Formats: sequence, C-alpha cells, structure tokens
Amino acid sequence: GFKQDIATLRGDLRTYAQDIFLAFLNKYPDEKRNFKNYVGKSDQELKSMAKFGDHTEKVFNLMMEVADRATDCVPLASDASTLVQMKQHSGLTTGNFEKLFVALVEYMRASGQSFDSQSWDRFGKNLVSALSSAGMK
Ligand code: HEM
Ligand SMILES: Cc1cc(F)ccc1O
Repeated sequence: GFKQDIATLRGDLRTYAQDIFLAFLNKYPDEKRNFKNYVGKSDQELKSMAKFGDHTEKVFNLMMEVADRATDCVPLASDASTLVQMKQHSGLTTGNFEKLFVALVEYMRASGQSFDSQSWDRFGKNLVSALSSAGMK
C-alpha cells in the first residue's frame, strides 16, 4: 500500500524523482513556464544539469516526508501550510500540484510494480484540498 510505496520510492529516490518529474514535464510541456532553465533539453540533458537533479531530489525528499506524516493519505495541515508559504512556491496554484500527481499516478500505473496508485491519486487530491485550505490559489 501507500506506506510500502514510500519505502520503495525512498530506496531509489534520485531515479524515481527525476523520472516522475520528467513524466510531468513531458505530459505538460507548458509547465516549463515555471522552469525556464529546462527549455530545449532532452531528458538525458536535464539529468546532467546539477540543479535539476539536486532540486528534484529535495522536492521528492520532502514529498516522501509529507506522505509519511499523512494519515490515510491526508497530509498534516502544518505540511500544507509550509508548502503554501515557501517563497519558492510564490508563483504556484493548486493546478501545478494536481498535474504533478496525475503524472506520478500515470507513472506508477505504467510500472510493473505493485504501487498503490489509487492511494497516490487520493494523496494528490487531499494535498490539493489542504493547499487550498492553507490559502494556495
Ligand atoms: C508535494 C509536492 C512538492 C514538494 C514537497 C515541494 C518541495 C520543494 C522544495 C523542498 C523546494 C526547494 C528545492 C531546492 O531549492 O533545492 C522546492 C522549490 C521549488 N518548487 Fe516545489 N514542491 C512540490 C511541488 C511543486 C510543484 C508542483 C511545483 C511546480 C509545478 C513546484 C515548484 C517549485 C519551484 C519553481 C521551486 C524553485 C525553483 C527550483 O527549485 O528549481 N513545486 N519545492
Ligand atoms: C523544483 C521542482 C518541483 C517539482 F514539482 C518537481 C521537481 C523539481 O525540481
């Protein structure tokens, strides 16, 4: 289930983080409005860019802690508040997060592994709800 999936992702997190983020950028190319340094680069070129690997790992590091602190795929209000109030998230809306979770769920469904894709879909929907409640537009 969901908790085992956090363990699975954490066991190879740099790789899963980059492949999920690439699945997001490739599914939703207009999302690069917020990542202008990633325009005009293939996946292998992005993996070679220091901030692509180091920021994407740090994003998934924190996402796995928010997932781990959740109860039944519902994040802590303190985690939602932190994600709204981060200066690096000043430009964002809940739709940016919805699209990331649609890509993460599609990636899990396409894998041969017994990921609990239904739980990740609920987590993404519950995180969006919590971000809205904490004041993200
Ligand atoms: C649960 C989901 C997310 C978590 C846990 C999270 C966490 C983080 C963290 C920890 C950073 C700091 C990275 C660093 O400076 O090394 C960061 C930066 C940033 N995050 Fe988020 N984030 C999430 C979702 C998103 C989404 C969906 C977007 C946009 C589609 C976004 C846009 C950014 C941007 C633009 C930065 C700064 C630019 C950059 O770091 O390259 N984040 N986030
Ligand atoms: C900055 C960032 C945001 C995400 F949502 C995914 C990967 C990243 O490097």
